Amino acid sequence: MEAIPVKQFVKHIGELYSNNQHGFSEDFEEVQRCTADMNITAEHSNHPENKHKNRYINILAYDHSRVKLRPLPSKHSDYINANYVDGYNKAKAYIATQGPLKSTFEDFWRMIWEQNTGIIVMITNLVEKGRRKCDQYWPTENSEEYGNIIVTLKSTKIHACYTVRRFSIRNTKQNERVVIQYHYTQWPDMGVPEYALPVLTFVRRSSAARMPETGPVLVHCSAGVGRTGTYIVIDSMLQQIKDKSTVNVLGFLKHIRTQRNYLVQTEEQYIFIHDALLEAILG
Ligand code: VO4
Repeated sequence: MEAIPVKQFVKHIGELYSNNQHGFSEDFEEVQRCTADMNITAEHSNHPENKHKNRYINILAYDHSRVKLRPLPSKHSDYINANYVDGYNKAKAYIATQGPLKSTFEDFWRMIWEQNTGIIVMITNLVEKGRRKCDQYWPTENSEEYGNIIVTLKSTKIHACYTVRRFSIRNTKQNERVVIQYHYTQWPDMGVPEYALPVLTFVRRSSAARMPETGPVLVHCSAGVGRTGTYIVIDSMLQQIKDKSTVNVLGFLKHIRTQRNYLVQTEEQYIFIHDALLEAILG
């Protein structure tokens, strides 16, 4: 399970696709099993005091990698359903988290301040097929206050497949920071877009916007695992291709699966990762 030379990768994808995607099915099933002999604790996610702070009962934050909020002057005020996730050759390159609930808006923005995050990647719509996926944690216009964080919408650009919102935030304790949200608007929950190029462009533009030297890029959808994990793997493998001209989806995915449960939720999303890299390689 070593890295694959980029010049051999598209051929590799053809083989994985063949025979009703036998190879992809094997890879993904190996991913889903790779936790088998691993118990990973998530005591804080399961504590009664924190239950209401989880969007989904089955979607937890592993203790070892969870993002801690600085405690407030409650015993569990340190909890948010969020995990550090590695990037290419960089620990804690991302924070992967659920779509914030109204009850966690303050926690969410406090994390962003405390972690010095400058980029938010959002990969879900607020509502999909009439179903609630994420509450709107930013102001529709002008400014809104979440705890001691005041968020001000500065500009918006709406492209065909994603929207870029530029915010200014400040701590009432003032100190101000730019936060840019990259919001992909056409990616269904538990699904994949038909074409990978628009997501490839989205990943390239949102990744390039990362400022040195700043906090982890925050990535979320609704549960914060499926689309979120898919983004993280594509971004990370683009980096590896840039650095070493090799690709290691299977190995990198098995690794981050120890950092937050269920990253990359479906075989279809697993395949979509490969399609995006293929588009980059051939392009
Ligand atoms: O909102 V997700 O189901 O893509 O983790």
